[PDB]
Amino acid sequence: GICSSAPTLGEIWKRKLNQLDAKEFMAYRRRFVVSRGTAKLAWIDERGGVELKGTVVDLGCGRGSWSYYAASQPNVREVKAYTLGTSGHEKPRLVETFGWNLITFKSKVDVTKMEPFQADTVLCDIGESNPTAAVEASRTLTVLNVISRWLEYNQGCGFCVKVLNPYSCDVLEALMKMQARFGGGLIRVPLSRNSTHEMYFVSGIKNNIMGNVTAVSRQLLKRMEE
Repeated sequence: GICSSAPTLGEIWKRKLNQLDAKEFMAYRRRFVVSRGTAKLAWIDERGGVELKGTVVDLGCGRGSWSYYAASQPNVREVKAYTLGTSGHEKPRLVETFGWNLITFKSKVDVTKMEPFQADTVLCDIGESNPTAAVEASRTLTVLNVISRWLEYNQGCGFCVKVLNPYSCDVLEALMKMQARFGGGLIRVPLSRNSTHEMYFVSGIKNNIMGNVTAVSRQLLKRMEE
């Protein structure tokens, strides 16, 4: 059922991606593809994928693009942003914005160990691409398990969460369980490069997760022959 087709197609996409040489990879990744991070959240926002409101938590905020964006939105009251920011990782970048005083950045935080607290909107763009899909899958599952406790703690909240590898069988199963508990759906942002299969688990759109994952694999494969 759930794992009959999607893991196969995604793994073909990954193995074919990994066979592209430097010039091929550069040409492919941009083919028909529409800061990159701000633009992605903005696109999801404008399509109704997440109601940005109340207290917004940004888990793994990095340089803070999503936090700055959320803090500029009219129904947002506060942004609490957390990131690792230690050696090797992105740390919050300070900019002069009218939303400046709505944001609190906290560095040296392991968000996998933070207890959940009140949030009207849960945002998380965590997931570092890796050539091994299994590595990406365990990263994706870690993010989803973390996000589950926030969505359970905050019944009815909005959310927009990156799913780095959405075609792995264990990820699909975790996603079906989450859609069952918390509703929502899984969307592809057209600004995403063809070199990532990243999709976003969002509160404001209801859809067929498996069908969308497979449609994305088939589109990314098609673009690779074009």
